[PDB]
Amino acid sequence: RFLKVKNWETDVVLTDTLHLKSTLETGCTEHICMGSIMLPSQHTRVATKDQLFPLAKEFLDQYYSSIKRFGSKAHMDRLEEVNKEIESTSTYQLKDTELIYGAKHAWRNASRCVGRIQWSKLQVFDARDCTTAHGMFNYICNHVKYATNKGNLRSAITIFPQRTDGKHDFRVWNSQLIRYAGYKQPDGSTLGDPANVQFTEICIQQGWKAPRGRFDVLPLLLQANGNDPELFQIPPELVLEVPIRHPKFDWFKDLGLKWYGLPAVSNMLLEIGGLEFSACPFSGWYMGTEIGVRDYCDNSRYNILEEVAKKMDLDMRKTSSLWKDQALVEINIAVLYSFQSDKVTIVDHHSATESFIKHMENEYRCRGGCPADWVWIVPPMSGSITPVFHQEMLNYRLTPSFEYQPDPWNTHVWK
Amino acid sequence: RFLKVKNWETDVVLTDTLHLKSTLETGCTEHICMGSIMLPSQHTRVATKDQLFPLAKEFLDQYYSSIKRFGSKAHMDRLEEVNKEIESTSTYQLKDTELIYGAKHAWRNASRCVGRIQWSKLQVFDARDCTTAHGMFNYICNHVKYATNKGNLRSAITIFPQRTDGKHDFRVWNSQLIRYAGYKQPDGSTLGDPANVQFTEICIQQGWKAPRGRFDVLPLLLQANGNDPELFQIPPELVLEVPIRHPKFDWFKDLGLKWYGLPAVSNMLLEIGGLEFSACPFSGWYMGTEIGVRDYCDNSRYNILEEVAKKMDLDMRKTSSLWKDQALVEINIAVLYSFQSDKVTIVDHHSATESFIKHMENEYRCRGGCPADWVWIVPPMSGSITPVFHQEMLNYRLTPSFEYQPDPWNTHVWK
Ligand code: HEM
Ligand code: HEM
Ligand SMILES: CCN(CC)CCc1cc(F)c(F)c(CCc2cc(C)cc(N)n2)c1
Ligand SMILES: CCN(CC)CCc1cc(F)c(F)c(CCc2cc(C)cc(N)n2)c1
Ligand SMILES: C[C@H](O)[C@H](O)[C@H]1CNc2nc(N)[nH]c(=O)c2N1
Ligand SMILES: C[C@H](O)[C@H](O)[C@H]1CNc2nc(N)[nH]c(=O)c2N1
Ligand SMILES: [Zn+2]
Repeated sequence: RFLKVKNWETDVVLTDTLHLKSTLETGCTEHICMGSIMLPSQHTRVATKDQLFPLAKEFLDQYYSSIKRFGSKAHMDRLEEVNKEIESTSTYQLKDTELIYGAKHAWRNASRCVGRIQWSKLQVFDARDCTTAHGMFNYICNHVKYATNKGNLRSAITIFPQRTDGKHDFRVWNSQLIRYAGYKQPDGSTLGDPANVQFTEICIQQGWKAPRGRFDVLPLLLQANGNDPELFQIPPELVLEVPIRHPKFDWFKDLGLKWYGLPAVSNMLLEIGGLEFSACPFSGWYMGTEIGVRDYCDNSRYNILEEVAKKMDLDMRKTSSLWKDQALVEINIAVLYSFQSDKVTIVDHHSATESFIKHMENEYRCRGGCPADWVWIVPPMSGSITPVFHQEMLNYRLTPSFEYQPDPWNTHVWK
Repeated sequence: RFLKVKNWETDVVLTDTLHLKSTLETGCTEHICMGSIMLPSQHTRVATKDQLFPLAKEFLDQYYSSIKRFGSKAHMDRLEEVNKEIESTSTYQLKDTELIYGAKHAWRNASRCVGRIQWSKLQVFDARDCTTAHGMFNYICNHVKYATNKGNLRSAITIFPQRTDGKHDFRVWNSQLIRYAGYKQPDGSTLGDPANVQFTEICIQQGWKAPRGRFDVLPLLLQANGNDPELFQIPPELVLEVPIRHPKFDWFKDLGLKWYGLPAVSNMLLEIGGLEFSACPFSGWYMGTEIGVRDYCDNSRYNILEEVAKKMDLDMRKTSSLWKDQALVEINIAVLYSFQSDKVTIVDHHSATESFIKHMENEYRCRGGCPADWVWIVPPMSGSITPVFHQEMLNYRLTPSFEYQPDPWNTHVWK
């Protein structure tokens, strides 16, 4: 069917036909909806040569039918040229223009990303000539320097060689290029980021010397062509950081918090015409709530609601005092204000969710729809005073796409 | 399959097998997830006699297999007794114990209700001997008096005669028993509740004399046995109200807000063993955010973020000042504090979402699962500092159930 989605704050109706092009599967059925399962066994991704040419043809048909040359001579010859090469090698190689298109549309198709209004402004760095972890480190550094741009952040992706057999894989073992370390204490508590305690100790295992503090930047663990991964330290001058202060409470500086400017995810898989790129770090800029709500106030992360409430003079005895809510707002005003006063790109959840509604309108117009995961798009605070709360959204999977993949340390043949 | 749901704040895993009993359909498919569509064409509900006995048998099998007498003599005789009566009349009549069971389990099965830990403490008022709108008014008044209990609120449902042919329907035209009126102005703005502007003018149409103010309690519009609906005014002494003040800001009293104590939905349909009860008003007590976030701060409702921010001395020029967020927290501390100081039952979104996680555990233990709609369960503010944000939830439809139904004024043969 050609389904309708409604906004209940403005009564706007849009018609989705793009879902007819949808290919992958959701995890839902007619009798169960799994839209709140985090890592369904569909959002995660070994493929053979028979299955490859339909996926190449499907992709190539979209590419040429977008540069305004569907079915022309250049299209049919590339169709045959790729057919021939999949016959010869049981794989094939994207042109540079095809790689840039595919990467931009994987982002365009990321239903859980609220930032996609920017999808066509993506800088693609082709690292498919990389062969060693040192080369990887070099490519990653250049990506971090470019994307940061002195705090005037620029979105970018670096794409390492595609998977071939499976035992020869390029992988970044870090989940993000820039992350703070987590250390478990002699008693039991946690210094730094509890999320990374396991990875912090893998770096310790392979040889890292930990400054065992709070906001210690982890080294990169880089695996090239299936070889064992090697440690490298991002030059500190390349890691831009923002000390968090408040435009009111002067005790807020004493909290001694700070965060890094560059959100750069490095553990996911990029799929383009049936080709799988197992190392493809991509970066943008932060929405404020990622740091102030999730990073700082998740119970299993930094978990600072306690201390901010104390210093705010809050009624912490009762739950219905909303002391947690009240400290959460101040923390997020602070993250935003610090980044802005330092000229580091950041977006608040009101501006970002408005832009995504604007983006949704454009997509239903010039595309017939916009796949969207409400569970992930609505921000983790103040949900219903943002316009995405009230927007019905259809979730479906289109390719090119970003997918989850198993962690390398559970699947790698070592020693 | 026998699926697993995970909590990512505590790493707890539960196994859902109850979804195998699921019967209805979600709206989702393998290729699209519609978990954010508000009123899917499945959550809404004319049935014949052939389809009726499977639904009666299915229901009767659950009922007897719960009072610890599955398949016994009393079960098989009621099975045959209902079979005989569906042969004779092409419908049938629930026993009183069956009605109480069915109603309690419709609530138990309401995947969008965060309050269900209380599902077994429901007071069921049998109004199936009702025949006139005056009788309806009398039954409703008694329900409002009982459920309110001097501010010590008690959950309750009143069940009017079941649908028979379709043209003879009991209906409450109000969407809730107690609602404030909405009036459009001579210029264009809105006094009172903008949500009810249409219904407020239907009461005006049928003869209501509007005190054209803010918090005017609407009359009841009651339709009995398919006849045209008639207006009745709930005695003011039965409508308990809470003036909203703040435990800090003394200008907050000057805002002149108040709300009613009793949330009582009256426009939905109760399905029990294939029988449809088109009038079945049910009431509980409020979660604070329903009033303070949605009722007061929705753009298309009372929309008070402006005035509270002004009186709070807020930087309203910029969006990233989070002045909206900051005023939203104060408004909700105020709703909670007013209700509590007046001894009117209310629950904060932290206590309620903790109880639902507790409830989910009980259901997976003694039931094999708990159908749950994440999109509706996560509260509309401070989502991720409540434990339901981090809880994966399977949504599926079980019967007995509450369903949506068309508004009566679009389907009724008038004059
Ligand atoms: C340019 C500014 C950007 C902003 C403000 C932004 C914002 C966000 C946010 C808030 C999330 C939710 C993440 C979470 O809560 O953990 C997200 C998810 C995501 N973003 Fe964007 N993002 C941006 C750029 C990008 C870029 C450049 C890419 C890829 C080239 C990308 C791809 C994704 C993907 C694949 C996900 C979710 C993965 C999944 O769970 O399936 N984003 N983004
Ligand atoms: C006892 C205290 C109760 C609390 C605290 C509570 C809380 C809630 C809340 C917050 C919602 C979301 C509504 C919205 O956001 O508009 C909800 C929905 C709902 N509640 Fe409960 N509720 C309670 C009692 C009941 C009772 C007694 C019934 C029926 C007998 C019931 C049935 C439902 C249904 C059917 C829905 C959602 C309908 C739908 O959208 O499909 N609730 N409840
Ligand atoms: C493991 C699953 N979760 C943790 C439970 C994290 C997954 C995840 C997957 C993404 F693609 C993703 F972008 C993020 C947020 C980081 C980010 C990146 C960019 C480019 C911009 C931005 N603004 N933010 C988190
Ligand atoms: C028309 C769809 N929406 C508006 C878009 C409203 C539907 C709806 C359907 C319910 F069953 C429902 F309970 C509510 C909240 C009112 C309520 C009732 C009770 C018993 C307890 C409580 N705490 N709250 C709203
Ligand atoms: C259980 C639930 O799916 C999980 O907590 C999700 C909910 N929505 C989210 N949304 C975003 N943007 N990021 C997240 O990490 C999550 N977590
Ligand atoms: C579009 C979206 O489905 C709609 O705004 C829903 C979202 N979740 C909700 N959740 C609750 N509890 N109440 C609501 O009215 C809504 N509205
Ligand atoms: Zn679904």
